[PDB]
Amino acid sequence: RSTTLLALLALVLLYLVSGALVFRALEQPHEQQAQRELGEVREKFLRAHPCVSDQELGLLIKEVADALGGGADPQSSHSAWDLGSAFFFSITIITTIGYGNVALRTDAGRLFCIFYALVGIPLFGILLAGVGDRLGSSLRHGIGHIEAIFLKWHVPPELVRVLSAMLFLLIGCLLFVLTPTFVFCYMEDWSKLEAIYFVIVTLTTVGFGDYVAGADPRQDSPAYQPLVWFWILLGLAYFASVLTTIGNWLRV
Amino acid sequence: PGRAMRSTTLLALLALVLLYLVSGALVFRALEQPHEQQAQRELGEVREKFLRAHPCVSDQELGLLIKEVADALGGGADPEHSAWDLGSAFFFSITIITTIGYGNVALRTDAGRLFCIFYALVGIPLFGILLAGVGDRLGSSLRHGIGHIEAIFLKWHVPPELVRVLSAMLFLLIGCLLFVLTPTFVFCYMEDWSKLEAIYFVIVTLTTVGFGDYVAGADPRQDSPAYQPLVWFWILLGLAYFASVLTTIGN
Ligand SMILES: [K+]
Ligand SMILES: [K+]
Ligand SMILES: [K+]
Ligand SMILES: [K+]
Ligand SMILES: [K+]
Ligand SMILES: [K+]
Repeated sequence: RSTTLLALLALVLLYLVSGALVFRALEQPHEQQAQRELGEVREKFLRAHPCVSDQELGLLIKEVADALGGGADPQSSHSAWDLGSAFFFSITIITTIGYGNVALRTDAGRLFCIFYALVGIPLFGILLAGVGDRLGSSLRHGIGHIEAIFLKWHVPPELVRVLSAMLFLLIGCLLFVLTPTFVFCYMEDWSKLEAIYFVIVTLTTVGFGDYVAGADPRQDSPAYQPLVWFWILLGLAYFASVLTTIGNWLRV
Repeated sequence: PGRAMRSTTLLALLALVLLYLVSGALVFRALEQPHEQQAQRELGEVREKFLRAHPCVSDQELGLLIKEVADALGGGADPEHSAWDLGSAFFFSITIITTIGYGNVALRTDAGRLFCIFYALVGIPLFGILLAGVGDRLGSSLRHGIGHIEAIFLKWHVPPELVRVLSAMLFLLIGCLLFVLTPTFVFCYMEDWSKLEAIYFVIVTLTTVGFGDYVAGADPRQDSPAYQPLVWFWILLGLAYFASVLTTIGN
């Protein structure tokens, strides 16, 4: 369809512009303030210390950031490539989340990562779609036990459908969105919004990598990080099905 | 047209994926553990690199400097070009709907993070439908293509049935040339990346993994005509091509 295609494309283009302009209005003043803040501290350390060069001060500013990206001294002797984070990094590939919090450096690892991605993602894509309704229909199966008693006095079976369909969406969005946010606030000390901001960026596989729920499982997290990707696997599989079940319902 | 099949096939795949993620991790371990992180012991040794080269600065003064710049870098400081100009903000929007999400430029405003959530919840399905539109219209290009596969291609010692599997190889290749090999040769000469690093970028970009370690649109010089516009066009058309080919192969 020549008309329907361009009607959406132009709608997307205007949507891309409008999103950027709102993003510009929300982030530009915070950036300008931070740069002038760096502009102020740059002066006083050059003022108080004439022996320090204007460049030598800047080389430090780089070496502080350019080295510790990516590490901080405001993470006790943890390795960036232990069996856990490597297992995390592998999952970020096939899930296409790709946090990028840990960066590849070896060229040999980059080549293997390419072929790891080309084979892995379709392999996970089947499993994710596989478990999707495999878990989904298994959970809509349990809905039926309710619908039995939920069908007596003045109860229409036609409405029993929607009183379990939205409920299936409810407790699923409850178990896989509200619950992890309530957990991540009490495990990673993120704010109530920062947890929702993480889960949404995680489940949408945008994977900004600014927030990561599995940097390092303390020293007594019994299965926290294992529970993290377990939340990712079942969380993606569930919400992928929700994004498609609503996709066929939207075919109007 | 859906197979349940998972009563026994799922566990065969799930356990395969588990062993695949493990094998991928243990190989990733040996490939990156020797180089490892740059954390901690880099700030600590550049700290003493400063104390020795500059006597007039006390340890207490330098310590505050690091926290003063860390608070600055935690807002959008750039060591020696805005990070949220109309170009990069447009770039940042695309990274959302395309689910690539480099994260090279991070959200810091709490108000921006909320708006981004709804922008993702709505934007991705919107781009998701449009991407299908450049697969259905490309389907007409394929219907026009099936006329080509019957003629010429099977006249040699080449079977007509495998011609379907061999003529599509050319349609795959010329697109794999136009959207994979072509940008890599460009990015090596525009972003000065090595011959491998460009391929590392393209594959990660198109697969929407988006590690963000490499970005072919940080800032388009000052004389680049439409380089950055060419970049999302490479993505928007690049995502569209593989979207069609992977649905076309969906026989
Ligand atoms: K995807
Ligand atoms: K990403
Ligand atoms: K993705
Ligand atoms: K940063
Ligand atoms: K991603
Ligand atoms: K990322």
